[PDB]
Amino acid sequence: KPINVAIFGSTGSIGTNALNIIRECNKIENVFNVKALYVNKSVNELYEQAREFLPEYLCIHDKSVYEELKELVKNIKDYKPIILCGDEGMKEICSSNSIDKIVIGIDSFQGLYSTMYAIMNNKIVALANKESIVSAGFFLKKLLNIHKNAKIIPVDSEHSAIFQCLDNNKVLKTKCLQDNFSKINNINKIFLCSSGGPFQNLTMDELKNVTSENALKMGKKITIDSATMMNKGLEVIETHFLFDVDYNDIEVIVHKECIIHSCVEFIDKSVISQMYYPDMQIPILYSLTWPDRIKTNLKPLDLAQVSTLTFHKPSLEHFPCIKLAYQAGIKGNFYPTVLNASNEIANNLFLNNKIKYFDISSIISQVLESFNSQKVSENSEDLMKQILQIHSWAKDKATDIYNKHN
Amino acid sequence: KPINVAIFGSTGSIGTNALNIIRECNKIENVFNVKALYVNKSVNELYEQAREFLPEYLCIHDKSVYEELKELVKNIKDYKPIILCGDEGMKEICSSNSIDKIVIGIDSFQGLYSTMYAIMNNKIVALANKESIVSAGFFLKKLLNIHKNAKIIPVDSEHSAIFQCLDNNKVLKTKCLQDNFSKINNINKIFLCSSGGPFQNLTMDELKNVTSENALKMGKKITIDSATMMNKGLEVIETHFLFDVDYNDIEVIVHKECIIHSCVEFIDKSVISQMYYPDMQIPILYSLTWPDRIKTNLKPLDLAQVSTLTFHKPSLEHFPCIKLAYQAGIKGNFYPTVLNASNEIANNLFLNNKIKYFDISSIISQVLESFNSQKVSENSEDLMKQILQIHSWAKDKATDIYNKHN
Ligand SMILES: NC(=O)C1=CN([C@@H]2O[C@H](COP(=O)(O)OP(=O)(O)OC[C@H]3O[C@@H](n4cnc5c(N)ncnc54)[C@H](OP(=O)(O)O)[C@@H]3O)[C@@H](O)[C@H]2O)C=CC1
Ligand SMILES: NC(=O)C1=CN([C@@H]2O[C@H](COP(=O)(O)OP(=O)(O)OC[C@H]3O[C@@H](n4cnc5c(N)ncnc54)[C@H](OP(=O)(O)O)[C@@H]3O)[C@@H](O)[C@H]2O)C=CC1
Ligand SMILES: O=C(CC[C@@H](c1ccccc1)P(=O)(O)O)N(O)CCCCc1ccccc1
Ligand SMILES: O=C(CC[C@@H](c1ccccc1)P(=O)(O)O)N(O)CCCCc1ccccc1
Ligand SMILES: [Ca+2]
Ligand SMILES: [Ca+2]
Ligand SMILES: [Ca+2]
Ligand SMILES: [Mn+2]
Ligand SMILES: [Mn+2]
Repeated sequence: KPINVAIFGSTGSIGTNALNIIRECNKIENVFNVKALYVNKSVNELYEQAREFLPEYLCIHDKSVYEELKELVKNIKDYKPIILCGDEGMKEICSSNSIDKIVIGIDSFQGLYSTMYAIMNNKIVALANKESIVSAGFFLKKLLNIHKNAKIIPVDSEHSAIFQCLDNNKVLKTKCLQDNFSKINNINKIFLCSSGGPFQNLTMDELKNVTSENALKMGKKITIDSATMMNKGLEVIETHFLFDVDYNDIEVIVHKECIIHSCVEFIDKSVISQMYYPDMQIPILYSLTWPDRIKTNLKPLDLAQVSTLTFHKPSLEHFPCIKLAYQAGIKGNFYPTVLNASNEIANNLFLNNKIKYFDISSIISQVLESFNSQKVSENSEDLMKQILQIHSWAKDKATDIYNKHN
Repeated sequence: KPINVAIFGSTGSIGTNALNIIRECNKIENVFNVKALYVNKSVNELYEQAREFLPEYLCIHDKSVYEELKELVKNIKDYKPIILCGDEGMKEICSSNSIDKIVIGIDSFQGLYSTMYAIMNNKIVALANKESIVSAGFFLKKLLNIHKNAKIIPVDSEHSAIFQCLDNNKVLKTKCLQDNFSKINNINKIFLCSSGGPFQNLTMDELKNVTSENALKMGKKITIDSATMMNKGLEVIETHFLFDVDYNDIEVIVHKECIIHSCVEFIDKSVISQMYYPDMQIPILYSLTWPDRIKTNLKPLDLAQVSTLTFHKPSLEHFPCIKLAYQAGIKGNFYPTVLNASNEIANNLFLNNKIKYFDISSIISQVLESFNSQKVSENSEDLMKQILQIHSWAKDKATDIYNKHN
């Protein structure tokens, strides 16, 4: 049985790493059928991928470049795809009975929409977009309880590492984002590793004046998130939701070599970790082969050559985004939504030289303080409406706080 | 529901660590039932253990301290144990329907005899004794093919580590020492971690001069073997047999902080590792709970405090015992039997200040070169007698070489 996969956001970083490892793995033996590709706007790139991979379905979000895609594709001999457009095309792909697994490599809040529909169709969802879990974790949980045969399999590297450390006999008794996942897998505690980002050695005074150029010189948004360690704060909430680990049992550790990707402490106090070169091919591949593994031709890890690994605790004073993520997660309710939203705005303000480093945490903290816990709707549709309303409110609030001071 | 366990070698390092962790696990709930304790002659220590754990059976190998044991144990009120001695006693305990799991913490080739009988009675054998696997790997594989419900669960720290790094969903479909274990578990290669012992950074001139005093100041035997890295050599052969990993796929790494206990590379090139403070309580406990894990109160690993982990290749010029073990393993047949036996002798000679460090590998090498391959008996009982004959031959040959140069 080949593995029938759709790639959503095929032309981006995650998407192109997915097709890479699929390509290489297929050269060893033909295991993967790429059944569908979906992008926003990159019509020429999508064309090139369709030419190589010959998928049954092509979809582009933006209506404006639909006709252009149809024209380009006719150049391809012996190939009659179903060529689609927009949300409707995304839903048609998700409901195909010939597709088993969907890689969600669509960034930002937009990525939740396809994630939702992939679950609704009881697919395996290889989810890279941590913001969907941070903004909508409780909703995704409820949804995964309606759609019992759907599964989220984590792609974010640290989360993939945690998942790889587990015994699948116990994993198969539950699934990601389920209450009691950690209890069933006998997990006590998580070490969430971090690169620490480019500002890891700067003083408070140096940080006061750092700029986005300093942080940038991956995509801009996750790069800024890595500089402030808000990425890791988002990943702490992601860990809580994915594995049902309490916040007091998630420890961020700075591992600048980026060889140990994260570690899992069980109840006996034994720790199991996943290691490799920094790499998104293995996380992606595992999400598509779980619960099995297949041969690759990747470079073997040469531990003697690596020689030295280092670990240290991040300073919360230098990286206050971490503290804010814990605070929001511990509060629960819609605070993680608010955190994610306000960080989207502040990240962009910093990227564009409108605010300073410590203003990022300042704005986020102020939005969080202004929010009030809301009765969580038991209706799935109403709940999604609440998440959207709170998201838009928090972004607006972030922007207001910025413009007040400015 | 209690797990019924026998501790063979109850008064030694492994045996005392086993009872220490069982004690802690039995504080509130009756998790384990200590059914039997077996020792060589340490009759007063056994007495004290009998008072604590009140096993159904006590057994002493040395019949000359039997009456002293019967004397000591009558002081314990409303306790009527079955007190047995020697090989007969051992076999009656292994035969009991009241015993599920046996921890083998008997040292040297002597530990093979209870290992074999434990397998012949379809028990779970929690095996610390590596010499039995090196000396009789092929024989134990054959025995485990006959005795279908018997299992060897490793307790040696690195081998427990490897075993934990595997996915139990795959492990559960095979068992250690079974052909095709590595295929079923998708294992590509093993990183077999070592402390490197006390002599790891000596120059060749310095190493010429080392004495047993230097190496000593666990059993004394294993302690000298750690110094010469013959322990690791034996462990390579143990790896090969337990996990069906080819010798070219076992890599010794020196990791002096002893936090990472060993690592498995899978066929996708993902590596999984097991880490903890140097410790034998986790390996022993896991051998008795596998495929589950239970709660301990061990000190949690503080990776930030450890701060630094290092890795390098051992020098084979400095640690020639490693090379000899690989050579012996790869030759197969009874060469591992001869390696282990000649080492028993050479280890003891160095321990007692009779030979120099490089004479250890010299003696072992000469015995290996002297040995001629033998047709492997096809029946169990003859194959065992052949192992014993060769083992005795190689010890005598070692002593003869020593006597001649001396
Ligand atoms: N990059 C990495 O290594 C890691 C990323 N992640 C997460 O992965 C997610 C994806 O990130 P990354 O690859 O970096 O992002 P990119 O910006 O590189 O790629 C996003 C992709 O989504 C497509 N897309 C955007 N909007 C739509 C839409 N409405 N419909 C369909 N396709 C759409 C884009 O199409 P187009 O080409 O037309 O613009 C593009 O192919 C993020 O949430 C990130 O946090 C997680 C861990 C590490
Ligand atoms: N110590 C450790 O941490 C490690 C040990 N191992 C392996 O575990 C095994 C045991 O090692 P260790 O505990 O250090 O050894 P010890 O020397 O500390 O203990 C030996 C135990 O075996 C008993 N014994 C010896 N001969 C017999 C016999 N004929 N019948 C019954 N009991 C007998 C001894 O009894 P008595 O007290 O009566 O002499 C004692 O209880 C070895 O094969 C070693 O390589 C593996 C990894 C690490
Ligand atoms: O979250 C992420 C990115 C952010 C984290 C990071 C950054 C660099 C390395 C490891 C971790 P952070 O700890 O700084 O927050 N992943 O999960 C990325 C992993 C590998 C990215 C990769 C890039 C280039 C080449 C191959 C791999
Ligand atoms: O084979 C062994 C002993 C020899 C190996 C060793 C020695 C020290 C630590 C790690 C490894 P070696 O690599 O030098 O051959 N184990 O598996 C021991 C494991 C740890 C147990 C423990 C022992 C002493 C004190 C507290 C803990
Ligand atoms: Ca006597
Ligand atoms: Ca495992
Ligand atoms: Ca091989
Ligand atoms: Mn990540
Ligand atoms: Mn060992």
